[PDB]
Amino acid sequence: GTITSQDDNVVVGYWHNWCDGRGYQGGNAPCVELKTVNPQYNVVNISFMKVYDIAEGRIPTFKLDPTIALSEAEFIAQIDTLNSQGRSVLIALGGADAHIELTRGDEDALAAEIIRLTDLYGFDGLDIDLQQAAITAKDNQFVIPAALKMVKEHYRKTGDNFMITMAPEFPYLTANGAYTPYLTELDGYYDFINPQFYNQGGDGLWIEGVGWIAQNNDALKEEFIYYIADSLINGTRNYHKIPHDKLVFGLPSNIDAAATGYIQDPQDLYKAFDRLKAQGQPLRGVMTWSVNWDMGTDAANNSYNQQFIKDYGNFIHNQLPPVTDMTPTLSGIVDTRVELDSHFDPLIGITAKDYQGNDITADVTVSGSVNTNQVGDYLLTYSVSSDDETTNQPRKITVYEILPAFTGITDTTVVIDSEFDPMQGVSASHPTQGDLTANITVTGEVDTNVVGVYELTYQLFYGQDNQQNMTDKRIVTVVTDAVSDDDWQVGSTYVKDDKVTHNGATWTAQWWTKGEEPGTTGEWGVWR
Ligand SMILES: [Cl-]
Ligand code: NA
Ligand code: NA
Ligand code: NA
Ligand code: NA
Repeated sequence: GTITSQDDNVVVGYWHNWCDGRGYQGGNAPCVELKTVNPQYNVVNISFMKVYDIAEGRIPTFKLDPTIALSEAEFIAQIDTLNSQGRSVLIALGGADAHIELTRGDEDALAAEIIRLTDLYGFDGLDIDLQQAAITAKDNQFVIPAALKMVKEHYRKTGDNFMITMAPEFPYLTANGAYTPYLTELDGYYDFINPQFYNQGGDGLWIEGVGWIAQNNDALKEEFIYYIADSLINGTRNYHKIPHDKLVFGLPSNIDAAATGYIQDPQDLYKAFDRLKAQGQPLRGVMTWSVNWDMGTDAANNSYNQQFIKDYGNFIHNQLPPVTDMTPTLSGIVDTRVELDSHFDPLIGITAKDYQGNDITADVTVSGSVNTNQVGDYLLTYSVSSDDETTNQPRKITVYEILPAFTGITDTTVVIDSEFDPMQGVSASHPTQGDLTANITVTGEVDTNVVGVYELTYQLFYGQDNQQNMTDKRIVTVVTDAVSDDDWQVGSTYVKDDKVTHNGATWTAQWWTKGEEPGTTGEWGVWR
């Protein structure tokens, strides 16, 4: 069949390329033929395209498991049957332990293999379902988007909309999280994102004024669904913006299909979706891991018997078609600190795209101004308009200054009659003003002919017109080279006629003494 895309809401279901998967609660997921998958699953994702053996090279591929009892030809025929029904069949790239480690330059070959598989099997697009190390391994974050743009354009040439979807685990969707390059590079190229709102335990989000809402909290499931989706569709609460017309809510089919995240009470989903629609932002659908689990059995060998599609199929299909959020994006805007008197260019590193991913960087405008000749905060606002929408974002620019530093202002002792240069070994520096040694003055003098302590005060003048300054002090002590009688010590024993130095004087012992301090023994005591 032909490349078949979905114009309206989706119920996405993954399809296992394996048999008898073991459940989180001891159930079993049989392999199933594509032709048995409920019609209401209008997007079916073949799981998974991956590296099977490092020995085959770095480019991942898809190898049907023959034990599903479909030949290559029958598999192709079943996909053609789904397409004849207006249903889409994607290839899901990634999954657990996918072992994808692409290197820069691999994008041509990955694009070529995506095309080969798409043309052979009749796939309608590709789901990015990178997990764990694969999300960030080697150059995957560059290679995968680069390849997918090429694919998309290859099929656009023939009037075909090759679908691109992604299935990020939700915690990675924070504004500077690991999925950022995929979401940003492919803005305009992707049809929808179906994050996984499951298998993340106690992860969740903080709602100011309300509290913490966790993905595993079954008492607050309506709130979880509402708030995480509200945050995504508006780019609030530290999440990257995914437009509501492109947000599909990914869920476990049942308690065997995932560790956590199953919706106990479907009413929580209906009401959360209803609230989103009530604020003018209906979502695009739901997604499940998986059709095999929906058709599986529990530990007691009782059949799940399609409960997930029973609960959600009609709810999601019985909705109006999506209304495109055409707001544009700005990228690269980050608060920035700049050194006093450095050059600042408000446009560098900043870009913009329309809702279709076209570059509209030239249409960016900036209000506000930075004066790098004056420390302080400067607030800029960037704006861009396209498609009768406008996006605005602030940027704070802080101009700062670092203090210069002295070196060599160290207290020192020099010998009588030595030559002393107060500037020897003294310098100053500043990161931008450079060598400031010539801007140091010295207050005070040292007289090395005279024993004593000499204070020097160093001042540095700097900046524009040398109107800033800083100061430091140094003590230079001049000591004689004359030999003196030895210093008195409290525990020493001295003999009549022994001489010692103490408190600036020379004293001679008049008789035997230990522990008597010279100068303290009066007019007629032992030291004179
Ligand atoms: Cl499984
Ligand atoms: Na097709
Ligand atoms: Na509840
Ligand atoms: Na999954
Ligand atoms: Na000092």
